[PDB]
Amino acid sequence: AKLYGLFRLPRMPEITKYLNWLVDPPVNMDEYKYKDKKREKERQETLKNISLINDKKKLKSELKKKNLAWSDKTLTKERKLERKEKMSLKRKAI
RNA sequence: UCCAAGGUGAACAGCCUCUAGUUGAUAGAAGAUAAGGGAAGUCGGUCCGUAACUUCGGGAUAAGGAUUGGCUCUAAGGGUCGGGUAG
Repeated sequence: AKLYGLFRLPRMPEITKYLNWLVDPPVNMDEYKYKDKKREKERQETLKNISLINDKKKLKSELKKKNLAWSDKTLTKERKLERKEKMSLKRKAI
């Protein structure tokens, strides 16, 4: 990454598992200008639509959750585990 | 010789009911258990607590909460248009 001049490790399975900001004072992407007129307005439009695309991805994630292998059973198991763990989280302290 | 509902049984079975048929058969009155001994007899004694898993399609392309951008060569990857200074 230092060879290529990058200042942030791209999100990869390899980076997360086998190994962020290379430049210690981080730089925000909001003030980073594309310098190309046609794509600058597209970037600003996408920035103004951050919450909408985030919610689209959230709904996609929920629908993927409900379509996984025996999802209702998984939610049931999460319910049981959460109840038991949150009961022990106070029963041990008391 | 023909037709042939459902539920439990969760082992053909048995039990109960739906549709449909019966109330026929003179009427009234008034096997089980057992203390102690133990053959002394006789011919002859499916349901409560775990964990991993686990079904169909569509998807190709390394993943699928995150900052997605993802190899080399190899047919096509919607159409079109547009290039300077001087005489």
